[PDB]
Amino acid sequence: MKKYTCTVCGYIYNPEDGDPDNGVNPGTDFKDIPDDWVCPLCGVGKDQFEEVE
Ligand SMILES: [Ga+3]
Repeated sequence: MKKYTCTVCGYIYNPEDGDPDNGVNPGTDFKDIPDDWVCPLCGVGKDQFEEVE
């Protein structure tokens, strides 16, 4: 699974770690994160994230 970065603040979503404090468990692909989730550091939506290639 690919990492995704918040293009507003630089936070990296790592699917190995998830974001468990906000209900995203380890092993969750970015696409399967509920679409109302926001960047845990800066608060913007998923639509400001881009795949890390
Ligand atoms: Ga951010």
